[PDB]
Amino acid sequence: SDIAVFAVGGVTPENLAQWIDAGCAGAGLGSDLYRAGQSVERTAQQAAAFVKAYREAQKQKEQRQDQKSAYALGASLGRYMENSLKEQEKLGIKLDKDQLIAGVQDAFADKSKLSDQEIEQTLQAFEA
Amino acid sequence: SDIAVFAVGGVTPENLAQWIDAGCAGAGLGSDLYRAGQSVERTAQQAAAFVKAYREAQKQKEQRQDQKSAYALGASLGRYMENSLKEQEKLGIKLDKDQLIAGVQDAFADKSKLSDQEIEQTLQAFEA
Repeated sequence: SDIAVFAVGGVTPENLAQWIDAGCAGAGLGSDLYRAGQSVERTAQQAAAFVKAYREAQKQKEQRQDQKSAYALGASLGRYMENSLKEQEKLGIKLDKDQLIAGVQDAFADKSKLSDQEIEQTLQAFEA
Repeated sequence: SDIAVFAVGGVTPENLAQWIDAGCAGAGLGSDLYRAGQSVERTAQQAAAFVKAYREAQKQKEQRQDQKSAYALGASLGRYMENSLKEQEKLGIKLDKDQLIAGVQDAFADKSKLSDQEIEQTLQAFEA
């Protein structure tokens, strides 16, 4: 797991993202960065491009990871609810499913049709 | 006459006017102003609405009263003239009615075709 793998050979600022996505810790850049006899200005240009591509690409990867981390959270709560419903069903209680989702959405969006106090007294009444 | 009557029950900032018009000295406001568990901000909003509705509505009522007070004044003067004409008719004088109204309108609008001096010497001549 801890061995760092570097792609070397035909890596470009455009494709760098795909190497990093595939599991490369980084890359060695040859002809696409420096070819013998190019200007210092070309070296500064290509090096800027690769740093940008890495950091932009790395940033994108981090954002994707964050998104994925956010994303499951929902699933675990959705399953939690699904299983609670099945528990309720065995006690003869069958909850309207669309409303349950509508509550989640509305509250998350700061537009719950119930006040926090209402929500709390309703759940207490539901217990009863 | 001096008993103050307060409407309580289903009074809104929208209908408050009609209660005040009907003879209510004021109103008690319950659920439409405060329901248990609403925010302090909602209380300030509804209370602002009712004060506005009262003062706007009260203002409208006062304006209507002023209008009514202005309005009769005319009637009493119109009757005064009508009766003076009938008096003149018995002396064999029949005044052009449209002109009489035209004088009232023009002068009131600051566009009398006669100067104040003219008006006064004409009335003196009419006496004769």
